[PDB]
Amino acid sequence: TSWLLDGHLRAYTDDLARRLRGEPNAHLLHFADSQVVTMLSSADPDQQARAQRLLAGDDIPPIVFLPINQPNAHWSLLVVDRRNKDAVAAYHYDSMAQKDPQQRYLADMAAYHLGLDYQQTHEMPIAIQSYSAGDHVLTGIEVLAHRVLDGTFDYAGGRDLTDIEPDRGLIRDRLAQA
Repeated sequence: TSWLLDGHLRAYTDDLARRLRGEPNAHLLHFADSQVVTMLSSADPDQQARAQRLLAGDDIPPIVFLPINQPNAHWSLLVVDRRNKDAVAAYHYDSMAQKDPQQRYLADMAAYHLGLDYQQTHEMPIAIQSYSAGDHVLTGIEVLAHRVLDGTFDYAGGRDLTDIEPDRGLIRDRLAQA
């Protein structure tokens, strides 16, 4: 009924990170702040440099969830897995029924500013939204995070999100715990 702001995504991923604390493999995960993602493209050099450090520094974990904001328009999810530095993998999930060139452009610029070859990013299936782009992003992060923890993320098909079922309800419930 309403759309999610950067702050809602941040509050959800903050809470998620707390829920996952101490689990097998949780230290491999980094939930990026969406405003920091936006800043990779900033014209202010020091804004972009900061963003590069926070998301691609020498100590940022190698599996990074990057919410891609099309401001007041749409959300999607870019996942970057750089555990293997000679074979970085990147996955883009867009739930929008009829894709718009802007969204993948924003993901590609993010990949580009992270030092990646944007042409290598896989356009991945995710449940198609039937105002809920945000829900689909949060749900995809949560599902994929649990697959990293339980070690099924690396199986063939382990990054497929075709079958997710986002719900405003449990997101609201998790957001109400703050």
